[PDB]
This record gives sequence, structure tokens and C-alpha cells, in this order.
Amino acid sequence: AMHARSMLHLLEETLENVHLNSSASPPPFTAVDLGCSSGANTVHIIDFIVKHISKRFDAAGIDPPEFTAFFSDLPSNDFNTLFQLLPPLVSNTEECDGNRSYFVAGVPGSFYRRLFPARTIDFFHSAFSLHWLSQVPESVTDRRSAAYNRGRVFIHGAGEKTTTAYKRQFQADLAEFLRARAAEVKRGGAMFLVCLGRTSVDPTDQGGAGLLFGTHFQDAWDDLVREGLVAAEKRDGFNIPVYAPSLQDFKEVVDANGSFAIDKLVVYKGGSPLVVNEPDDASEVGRAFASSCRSVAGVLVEAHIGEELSNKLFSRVESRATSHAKDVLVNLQFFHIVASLSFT
Amino acid sequence: AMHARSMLHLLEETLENVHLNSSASPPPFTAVDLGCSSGANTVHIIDFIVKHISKRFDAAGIDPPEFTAFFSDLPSNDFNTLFQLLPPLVSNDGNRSYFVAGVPGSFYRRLFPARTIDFFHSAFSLHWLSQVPESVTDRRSAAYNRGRVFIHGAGEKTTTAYKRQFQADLAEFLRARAAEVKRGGAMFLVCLGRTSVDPTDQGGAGLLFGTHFQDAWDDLVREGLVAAEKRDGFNIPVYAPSLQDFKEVVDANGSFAIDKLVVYKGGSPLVVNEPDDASEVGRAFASSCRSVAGVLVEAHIGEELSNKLFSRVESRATSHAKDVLVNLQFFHIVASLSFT
Ligand SMILES: Nc1ncnc2c1ncn2[C@@H]1O[C@H](CSCC[C@H](N)C(=O)O)[C@@H](O)[C@H]1O
Ligand SMILES: Nc1ncnc2c1ncn2[C@@H]1O[C@H](CSCC[C@H](N)C(=O)O)[C@@H](O)[C@H]1O
Ligand SMILES: [Mg+2]
Ligand SMILES: [Mg+2]
Repeated sequence: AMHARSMLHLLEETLENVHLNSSASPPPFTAVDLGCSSGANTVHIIDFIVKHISKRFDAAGIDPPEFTAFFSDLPSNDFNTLFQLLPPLVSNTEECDGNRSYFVAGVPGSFYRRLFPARTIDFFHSAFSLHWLSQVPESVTDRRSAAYNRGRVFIHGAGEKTTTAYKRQFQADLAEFLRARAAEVKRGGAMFLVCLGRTSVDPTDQGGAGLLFGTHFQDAWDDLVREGLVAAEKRDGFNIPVYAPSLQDFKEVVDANGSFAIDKLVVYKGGSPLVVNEPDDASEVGRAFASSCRSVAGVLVEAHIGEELSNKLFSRVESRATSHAKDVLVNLQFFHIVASLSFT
Repeated sequence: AMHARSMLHLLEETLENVHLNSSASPPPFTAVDLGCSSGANTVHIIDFIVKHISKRFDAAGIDPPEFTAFFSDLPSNDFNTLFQLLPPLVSNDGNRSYFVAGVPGSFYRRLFPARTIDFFHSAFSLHWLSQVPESVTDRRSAAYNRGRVFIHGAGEKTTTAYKRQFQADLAEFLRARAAEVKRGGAMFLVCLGRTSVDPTDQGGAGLLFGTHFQDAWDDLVREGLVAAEKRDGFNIPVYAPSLQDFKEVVDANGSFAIDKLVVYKGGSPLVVNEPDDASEVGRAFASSCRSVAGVLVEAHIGEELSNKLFSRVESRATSHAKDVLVNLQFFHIVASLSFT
């Protein structure tokens, strides 16, 4: 976990690039967490954001403006849960983390399109969300197209016609997103983006996500077709709607939108997304690995397959991962891509 | 249901009182439904609001501005459900043409940044106390409501405890709202009220909570399963104001202008498809009580112990079904406020 202290730095830097209102009485400040969820991660970065902005204001001898935080995700996000975590609003002029000193709002809808009125947001934040395709590309779901991913469940495996269908899908999504964002930022505002990426030149090698969805996860899918309970043209009809861009893929769309300035762009290693308390323990490797896959896209498996038929798959992965626990602690690395954008 | 067409009129009128931005490119418009729920009622009035404002803009030959709708309620509200109902956003009835956001927190205090809201709407929510008054939950106070479950029955020290609690809540609410409306903005309020001068006679809410509902509470203590000091510790946190009670707090806050104030009869809150049917009168009656405060009963009593109470009311209501179709009337109070 000693890389979050390093990542909070990149965020600090983008936060510096934001044009603060000079006036003695600056108008309310708006911050948005895009692709929030229902966890505490969302509330903590919002906390961090308004905290730093306030500290800037104090550095110029100004009272911090009023703050609104928007928590944006798909209508299927568990806002109910999110809303119960939100700390209560500060009282009168016994005070002193813990409490909240900003207004809140949860925003339902896809961020691959407009979510807010024009020019009303100061700071957009997004983390580990932009790698989720708006949909499976139509062409890979068409049995007669060359992009139809027969026998893989994901694009790590192979198929140029399949891999380039995903990338196009990514770049359209991210284009729509950027256009939406540009219309919504204030003149002097900025954007912090972090999604997972890859270093591979070829979309067929999906780095981290490749080893997360393309090893034990499709092998379990292959063990439920080497059984009964699941058909062959069934696993072929299931496609994880996820693409991990390279710098090139990301950067292209940016200077093509041309609304945002690139203040900073970085690909690095923030590998190993498994909380493992006993490293040498072969079985903990299993359930950890499995538990990621579940939280990521377990809802999709059950919308395409049985709910108990999924518990046998997610039961085979966590059997696979322990078997091959050696090649996992060593080979499961995630590459990150961060973008620090400013408008104008 | 042929009184909603008449009530949509009062809303239309308030909507006319709002100062629309003159400019060719007016900034975003903000509308808030306070005390929204998860049903369709919320999404239709929002729809109505933005539809009227747009039509006004067109009447002056202006493109309507962008719209945001805020749906406010307590963090216990089923926002998940509410957000599934929301219609998708317009592409390049049915359809939606405004941005949405759901807002968790009590409206008896601040919910938004100063001067950012054009129109506040609230319907059938202001009559819910922010809490049972501390004094009526104190065994040693004279306001302790011994043997009633509600204030309809009796008790001046009990009834005046509620009223104070109402006025304090409504005060705090108004203060919050005043700091959040735009200079040229307006507020539409409707909750239930009474005509009675004496807080002891809670009109509609009196007959909803103070007849069969506490009688069933009296049949679960004339049994076992529930103690006597147990029904005395349970108190429906609801107050129906009179025009006095309401209007007082308004001109005491002094931020809003009263363009209109009305008490009227929008009685009978029971969907009954066979009127002469004695049993339909029961379950209708009972189902109201349930949707209203059934969560409170189970937080104070057993979940199956509540299904036997809400099972006695619906047995009581059918019994005197005659005195219910005729005596179950709700008085409403509406307030059309503008700022300045
Ligand atoms: N099109 C879209 N619009 C809004 N949210 C989306 C989205 N596509 C994916 N997401 C959301 O992005 C999230 C990815 S998981 C990210 C969790 C959080 N940002 C964190 O850093 O811990 C999910 O909650 C998912 O619902
Ligand atoms: N202090 C408070 N803050 C926010 N919402 C409140 C509240 N007290 C009560 N409410 C909400 O007000 C609602 C009363 S029922 C109102 C239904 C809706 N307004 C309609 O017209 O049909 C409930 O959903 C309740 O959660
Ligand atoms: Mg497939
Ligand atoms: Mg009592």
C-alpha cells in the first residue's frame, strides 16, 4: 500500500494547476468523482480534494468557498450504500478525518456523455473506471463478423480483427467522454485521470488485465464447457467489456479532442492488486485472485449464465490460482496510466 | 383523482412567480424536490416543472437553459429504486431532458451552496417531525403521552410540545431554504393540515393515526406480546399544522414573501375500487398506515408483532367501514412563497 502516498502526489500536482478565483468572496467550488462506487475510496479522495483546495485558499489569506462534491456512476451503482457512508455536515461556529465540510450529491448516468450543465465543474476526478467499455463492441457480438471472439471470453488471447474492434470502442468512448468533460469544465479548471493500461504495442497483450481475465478466468470458462452446464457458442457469446490502453491509444484521443492541455502524462508500475496477508500461503493466493474477478465483473457472468453456475466458475478460478500460485505473485503486475489535464 | 388537475394549477401559478434570466443565454436552471421518495410522483412533478419553465422561455423566444433536478430525502430513502426509474437523457412523456442528482440529508438544515437554487418544491413531507419531541419521550415530563401512541387523543402539554417541534423544524427549514434560493426564485409548499384551532384535533391525521391504529395498539396490550409502558414509549412523530401555525413561522423568518396561502379539502387518501365493499375499506386504510410509518413500529416492536397490529387495524377499519368513507378527510395547506 506504500504507493498511494506517491499517487496522492500526482493528484496534488494537478490540484495546483487549477485557476482559483482571486476575489475576496470566491463562488462555490465544484468537484466530481467520475466512476465512484459505494466504497470509502470515493469519499476519501473527495475529502482530499476539498482539503487541498481549501489549504490553497488559506495560503492566499482567503476564506475557502463553499464546496459541492458530485459522486457519479451508472444508475446501477449502490448509491444507497454510498449515501450512508457520507459523514454529517459541520455544525456551528467540540469540533476537533471524521467529519464533512462540503455539500454532496450522487449523479446517475454514464460519463461517456453529458452529466452536467456547461462550464460548471472546477475539477473532474476519475480513477480505474475509464478502462470499462461503454459496451461490448457490436462487431465482436456478431457471429458472422471476423471480430467475433470465438473461444476466448476476452481479447488478451488473440485476434487482430477482435483487438482492433476493442481499441476503436475505447477511443470512441474516451472521445465522447472528453468532449463531454470539455463542455462541463470551468475556464480555469483541470482533470485528473487514472486508468489501467499496458506497455505492449499490440492490443493482444493486455498486460495486467490480460493476466486477470485471460488465464484462470477463461480456463474456468473452459472447464464449464469441458463439462456440461455450459455450451460452446455460449462462452463465445460472453465478452468482458474491458480495454487497457497504451500511451499511444490514450494520448491520440487527447490531441484529437484538443480542448484539454496535457500538463503531465505517465505510465508506471503500480502492480499487484491482491491483498495477501500470508504471502507463502498457496490458498490465499487463490481466493484473493478469485475475489478480484468477482468484484470486477461477477454481475455479468450471472446475467449470461446461472447464479449457481457462476459460483462453480468463480470456484474453479480460485482453485486454478492456488495451483499456479507461484506464477501469479510474480507475474501479476498492473500498469497504470495517469493524465493530468487542464482546460485551455 | 380529479383534484390533481386543480393542484397542478397552484404549482403553475408559483412557477410564474420566478424571475427568469432575460439574457439570450440564461445560466443553468436548478429545481429541487424536497422529500422525494422512490415512486413516480417525484419524477412527474420535476418533469412538469422543467416543462413549464421551458414553455415560458419559448414564450419570450429564448432557448431554454440547461436544467438540473435535485431529488432530496433522508439517507434511508431508496435512491437505488429512484435512480432506476429516471428516464434516460435525450440523444442527438417517456423521455428526460434535464440532468439529475440525488441528495442525501435532512432538509431541516442546509443541503446546497448559498444562492444556487431557482425553485424548491416539497409535497407531503413538512408534516414529519425531525424527531419526537424530547419532552414527550421523558417519562417524568407532563408531555409524556401515556396510553395514546399519538396527539389526536388529548393533552395540552403534549400537544403544545409537538407544535413547538413543528415550528422549530419548519423554522430551521425556512432558514436553510432562504440561504439557498436565487434572488428571483420561489418555493411551492404542500403538506397536510387541519382547521381545528386546538392541536388536540389533528383532522385527517387524527383519524388516520388516532382511531383504529392506536386501538390495535390497545389490543396488543389487552393481550400479551406488548407491555403498557411500551405503547406509551411509542410516538408517531407527525404534526398537522393549522394556518396560524404555518403562517406564523413564515413571517418570523421574513425572507420569503407570501404570494399565496391556502387551506382546502383534498380529502380521502384511499384508493377504493369497490366503494360498498366493507373489506376493501379495511386493507386500504391499513395499507396507508403501513406505507406511512410501518418501519417505526418494527424498530420498536417485533416484525411479526407488527404484522399482527397492522392486521388488527385492517380488521377494525372494515368493522366500522361506514364511519370511514364519510369521516376520513384530509385538509391540505399549500404555500406559494417567493424570495424578497
Ligand atoms: N460509463 C460509466 N459511467 C459512470 N461510471 C462508470 C461507467 N463505467 C464504469 N463506471 C464505474 O466505474 C467504477 C469502476 S471501479 C472504480 C472504483 C473507484 N473509482 C476507485 O478508485 O476505487 C465502477 O463503480 C463502475 O460502475
Ligand atoms: N427531514 C427530512 N429530510 C428529507 N426528507 C424527509 C425528511 N422528513 C421526511 N422526509 C421524506 O419525505 C417523504 C414524505 S412522503 C412524500 C412523497 C412525495 N413527496 C410525494 O409527493 O408523493 C418521505 O420520503 C421522507 O423520507
Ligand atoms: Mg468470447
Ligand atoms: Mg405514547
